[PDB]
Amino acid sequence: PMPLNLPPKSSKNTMPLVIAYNNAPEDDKIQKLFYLQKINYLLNKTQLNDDLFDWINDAEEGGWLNELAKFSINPNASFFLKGMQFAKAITEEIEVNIYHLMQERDQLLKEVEFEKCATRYAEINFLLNELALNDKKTKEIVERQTEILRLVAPKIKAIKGESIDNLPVINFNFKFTMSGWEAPFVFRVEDRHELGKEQELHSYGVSKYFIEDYSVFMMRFKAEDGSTVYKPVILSQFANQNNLEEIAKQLKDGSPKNIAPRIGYYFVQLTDFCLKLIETHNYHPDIKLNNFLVHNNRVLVSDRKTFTTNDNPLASEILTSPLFAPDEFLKCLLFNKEGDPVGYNRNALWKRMNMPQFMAYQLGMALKQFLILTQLDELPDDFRNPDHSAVSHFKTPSRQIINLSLLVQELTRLDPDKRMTIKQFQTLLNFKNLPPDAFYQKVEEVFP
Repeated sequence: PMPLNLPPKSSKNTMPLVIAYNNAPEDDKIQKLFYLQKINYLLNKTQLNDDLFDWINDAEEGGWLNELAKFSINPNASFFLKGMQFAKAITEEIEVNIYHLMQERDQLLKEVEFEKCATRYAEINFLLNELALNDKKTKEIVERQTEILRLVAPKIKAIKGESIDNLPVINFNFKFTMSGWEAPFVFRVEDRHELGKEQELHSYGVSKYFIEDYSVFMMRFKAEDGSTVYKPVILSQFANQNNLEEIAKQLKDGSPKNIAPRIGYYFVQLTDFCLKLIETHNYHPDIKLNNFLVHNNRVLVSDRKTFTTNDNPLASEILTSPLFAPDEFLKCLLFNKEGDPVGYNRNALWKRMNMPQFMAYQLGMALKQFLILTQLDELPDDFRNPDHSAVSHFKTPSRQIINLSLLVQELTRLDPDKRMTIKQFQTLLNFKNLPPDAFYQKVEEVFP
């Protein structure tokens, strides 16, 4: 059986993995699959060149794509689905947390050779395939994503074969509708040169708040410097669901008995997103109601283009929304005659933001905006001012609205180091029913 062609000498980081794949015994399919998955893992965090791009697109015998086809692994599958296709092929040759499993497998693919982990590797992939077979949610995701990947395959082929001059030069995206699907589908180009960060994110539990991506592949584009560059192209369904700002406005014209329980439901999820993103050393600098949607009673972040890995960035290194921005960020901006931030002043070159206290403020301002849109048609002119609290706008306010309004004030204190943390907000969210003074006692206990 013809071996796998060695990677090009111009880009030979996968050389040891290819040699290990070829030296594995032909009937040792699990070791074949393990080094196939290691190559893919390293390819996903590799900047491509013309010679390596040719190598990953060789479907002739001895080519990378022919090795994948032997195990029904789709080179255009999403990070989640491609891992699951690996888990089924490995299982054929043989109560748990899927994100722990994916993280454990990724650590092996990152740094470990097959010698030191062969049986645990197959154990992980068996458990992953078990979830694909018995967990209703995982089974639905695999079935739906296999359906979409098959039916969009002509579109993937067409865009991959499109002339490079008909593509954009380096928020680029391509929209198309499919008969039978209401929401259109979108191909988008990412800003990063590789998928290393995307590959890691989908092994973390914060990806359950991500809009589902269906296909990932690299493509050649003309760059702004005249050269040709390779960028990731990711497919998803256009997100036409209501955002949280639209939902708050819906709750004003509904029964007031649903307001307090619906806020807790959405903000339990929003808080868990914030903390789980911080667990991966990532930060969302543009936290606001209209950047989150609800899809089948799940909160999803609208996009991840603004995520940052830096917990102490300069003002000029994060994109945010000034209306919901803390004062430490506003003091770094230069303003218009209309009152619009026009640019930066000298402060922005050295003044830094503490991201977890930045997110605490913006999460608290999203709660303030959610509470107010439940009572008023539009936000008041002085909505930023902590004098004008949220209960302020209520007439005969509920006990829950009193406790939630207090949490808003504790999350938006002018001094970042005096703000409540999202972790504390999570704990005290589960006590919004207790009477006002009793809620004040619990607040003092959790946040002295």
